[PDB]
Amino acid sequence: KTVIKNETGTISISQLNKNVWVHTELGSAVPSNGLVLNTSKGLVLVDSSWDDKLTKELIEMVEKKFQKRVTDVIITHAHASRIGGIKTLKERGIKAHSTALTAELAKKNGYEEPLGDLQTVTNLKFGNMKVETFYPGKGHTEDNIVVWLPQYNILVGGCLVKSTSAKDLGNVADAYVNEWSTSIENVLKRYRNINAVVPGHGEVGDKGLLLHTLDLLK
Ligand SMILES: [Zn+2]
Ligand SMILES: [Zn+2]
Repeated sequence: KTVIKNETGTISISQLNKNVWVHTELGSAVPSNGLVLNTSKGLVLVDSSWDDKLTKELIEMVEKKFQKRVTDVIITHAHASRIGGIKTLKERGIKAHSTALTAELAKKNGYEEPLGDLQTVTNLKFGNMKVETFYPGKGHTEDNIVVWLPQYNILVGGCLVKSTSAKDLGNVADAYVNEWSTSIENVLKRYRNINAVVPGHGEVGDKGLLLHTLDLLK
């Protein structure tokens, strides 16, 4: 349960295992989760943060702690909490992976564009760490993807998946509340044995988070 914070408390990292940490940052207090993957080829993040200021501080914190460079980031949809640090990634030579749809939504909303290199299912490998990206369909947004670590049976649900303490769906202005249930069932069908589920906001849980989200959709 190792947790490491910055001075202000606005950024922390919590270890899930030897090589996998959750990163959490507070936007102004509104927390957002992503992952830090400690691989033999460098650090890989799932999602950046709310803005360039937090993204820079997050990168500098993990580079110092883990003593390697952030080389890659997976952006799970085109909202500020996920893509807000894209300028920083691009100017530092950090590869920002996304689906084609996320990239064009980024451009549409005036953000710099991530790579658009992810397909519906993409299998990546960073050093010895295997990473699968999966587009399950529309939900929280039209473009939301989930990230699976097959060596750990860890799912990063992103904002597609609500934490136990969430009592509503959050901001639904860009959401597809009919499709969202089917998209969650697609995740449950694909990943039948889940060890941990990381929601976009709130505490890490298990498969029960996906069932909770279905309940919130009723
Ligand atoms: Zn969002
Ligand atoms: Zn969210």
